[PDB]
Amino acid sequence: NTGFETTLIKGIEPIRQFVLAISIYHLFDTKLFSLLIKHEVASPEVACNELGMEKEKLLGLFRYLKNEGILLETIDGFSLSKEGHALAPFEGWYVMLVGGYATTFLQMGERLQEGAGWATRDATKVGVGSCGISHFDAIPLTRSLMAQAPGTCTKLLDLGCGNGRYLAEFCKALPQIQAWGAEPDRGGFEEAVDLIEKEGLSHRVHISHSGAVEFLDSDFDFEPDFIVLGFVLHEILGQAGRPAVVNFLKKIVHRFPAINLIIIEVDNQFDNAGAMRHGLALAYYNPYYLLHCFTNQLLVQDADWLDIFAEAGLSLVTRETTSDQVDSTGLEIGYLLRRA
Amino acid sequence: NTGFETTLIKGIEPIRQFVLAISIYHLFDTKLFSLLIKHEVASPEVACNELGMEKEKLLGLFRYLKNEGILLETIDGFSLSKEGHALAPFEGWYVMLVGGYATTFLQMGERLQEGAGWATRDATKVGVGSCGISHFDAIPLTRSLMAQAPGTCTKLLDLGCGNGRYLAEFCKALPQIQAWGAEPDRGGFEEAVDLIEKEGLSHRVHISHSGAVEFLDSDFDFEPDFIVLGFVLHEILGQAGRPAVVNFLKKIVHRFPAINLIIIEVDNQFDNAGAMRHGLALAYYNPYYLLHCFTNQLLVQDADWLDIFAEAGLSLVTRETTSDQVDSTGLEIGYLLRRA
Ligand SMILES: NC(N)=NCCCC(=O)C(=O)O
Ligand SMILES: NC(N)=NCCCC(=O)C(=O)O
Ligand SMILES: [Mg+2]
Ligand SMILES: [Mg+2]
Ligand SMILES: [Mg+2]
Ligand SMILES: [Mg+2]
Ligand code: NA
Ligand code: NA
Ligand code: NA
Ligand code: NA
Ligand code: NA
Ligand code: NA
Repeated sequence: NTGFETTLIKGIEPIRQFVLAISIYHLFDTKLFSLLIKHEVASPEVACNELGMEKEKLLGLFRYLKNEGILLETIDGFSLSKEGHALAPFEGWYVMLVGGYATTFLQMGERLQEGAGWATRDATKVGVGSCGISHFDAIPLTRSLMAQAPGTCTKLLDLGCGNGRYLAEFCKALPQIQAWGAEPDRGGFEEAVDLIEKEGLSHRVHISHSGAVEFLDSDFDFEPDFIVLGFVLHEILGQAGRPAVVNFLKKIVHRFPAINLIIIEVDNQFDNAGAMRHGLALAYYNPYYLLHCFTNQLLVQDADWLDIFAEAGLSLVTRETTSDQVDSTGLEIGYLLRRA
Repeated sequence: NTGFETTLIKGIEPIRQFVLAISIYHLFDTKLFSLLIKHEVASPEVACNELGMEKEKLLGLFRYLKNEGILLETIDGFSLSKEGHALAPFEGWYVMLVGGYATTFLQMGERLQEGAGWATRDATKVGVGSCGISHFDAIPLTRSLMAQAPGTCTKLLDLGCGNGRYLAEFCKALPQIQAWGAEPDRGGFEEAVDLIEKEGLSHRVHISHSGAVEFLDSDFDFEPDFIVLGFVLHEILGQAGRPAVVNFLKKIVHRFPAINLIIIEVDNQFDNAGAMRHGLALAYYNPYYLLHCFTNQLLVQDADWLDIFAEAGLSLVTRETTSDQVDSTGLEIGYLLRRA
């Protein structure tokens, strides 16, 4: 086995990073990251008393993270290194892809078998995580499209709202807005009620435990002038089919003829060689397309969505992609539509 | 968010590799890797018929692996690239750390809480995976120590045998040996019975579904002259304590006074700054030490093991580390012992 060790260190580099990604996810999810930001330096004993943890297990996680350069160790205790501090904006990606979809990727081997069904996910962490990401890409994109509409937003409806971050950010920036969010996952719904309460927006924002299609079939007198469907239609498309998506969009404009619809979707370019060599396409969109083949969701192309909108009796006001400072792939597309 | 995308691509690089490590694990575990070696080129339809898989899910995994350069796509179908072919020797590491311990690392957040207990593992994949690794490190080390003993091996006992690879390799190379293996995990035990049958060694090798301590307490007339305890004592140490390890070793030499013991253990240097900067220490030993803090296992230092052996009434014939061509960390140590 001459020279085997050097080949082994490169050969298992994905395993080294696999354990690191899980450990970074727990550092955020358990509140240890925010505790280390607050305390600056914290001994295992102090962190255990504050979060109700066991010393020997916490010291093991801290020693592991110190060896990887995420933490520093002084006589007073452990602290986040400069590299560890720099992880702070990316929390949403770890919570969504590790917390939400680790079980989904681990189920791929068994779900490949004929008739084994769709892989499950932790929809609470998917909702919380994707909402954390939307602060950088989907919320600024929704704002740009809202500004180009022929009317001002007063009553906003967000279906598939996750933990309610889109509504929290839009309501703080636009104090006149009255909003209603709906989230089908119970864990995500409870996170949304808590985030709205924490931000002091319960008097202006209501949250319902409901799916997008059943919300439109339910009875209510609220008359929204804007509806946000952020990464919701591809779930309906996979679960119920294309005629169900067309009928869902027809029901929105039948019930609310003057509404403005803002739809955000990911253009499926999984088999586009050039698009998949972009650094962000390889880091995020390649595993995103993979998880969509194993779950009851279906991503389609930009032209396929425009065809669906035409069939549902909608007219396109404009369409845009995200800022090239956060995501320059051109794969995240936002559409502003009205009744034709 | 000026320049955010470039920071994001580096910030979520551990997530990109996390999904890749899981996908590489399934490529081996589902038999798709061996199918691609055998066929050279295979369309999704051919691979689905042979392994009983669904076309749309398999095409998704193949497109994902093509974008990462693990597979090539021609008009005839998909094939392993040169980089994909080069993964073949490392199967055991993926099966052990991803198949065996992915759930363990994912449970860290919940198991950190006071009184939450030890993290579980898939002991079948741990056994199968570690046995695949032993072909490179622990089996050649056991051979070197066996050659330095004052007697020849005729009757071998392997406690914690996994899928039985140590016994299969030693029996093929030394046709006079009669061997007995014991594995406590039922899945691993069934894999061992099948591997022994597949190799044509059932007439010379027996396998029992049993733990190491309960095997020595059970009744049998087999008189081994060699006993291999490969990464077994640190499980007993964590589960039952130091006096139980000492009593277990005393019972081996009380029952078999002329036996030769070959013990393989990992030296705990988790807090040794210099040792942890070795490329293999960071890739393998850093997550190995972390998983030992969350499971009912305890790794100790080389000197701590020598103290245990002296207390149990044992004399050290010699001790060695692995070949520097496969593992030059000096952390894997093999001990050859006899009754004092
Ligand atoms: N951040 C981007 N691009 N959107 C992803 C939203 C979540 C999603 O679609 C899923 O988890 O299925
Ligand atoms: N390959 C090496 N170094 N041995 C590890 C054996 C497995 C093990 O100890 C565990 O999974 O707990
Ligand atoms: Mg949404
Ligand atoms: Mg989706
Ligand atoms: Mg063993
Ligand atoms: Mg062990
Ligand atoms: Na959940
Ligand atoms: Na990728
Ligand atoms: Na799907
Ligand atoms: Na198992
Ligand atoms: Na590491
Ligand atoms: Na332990």
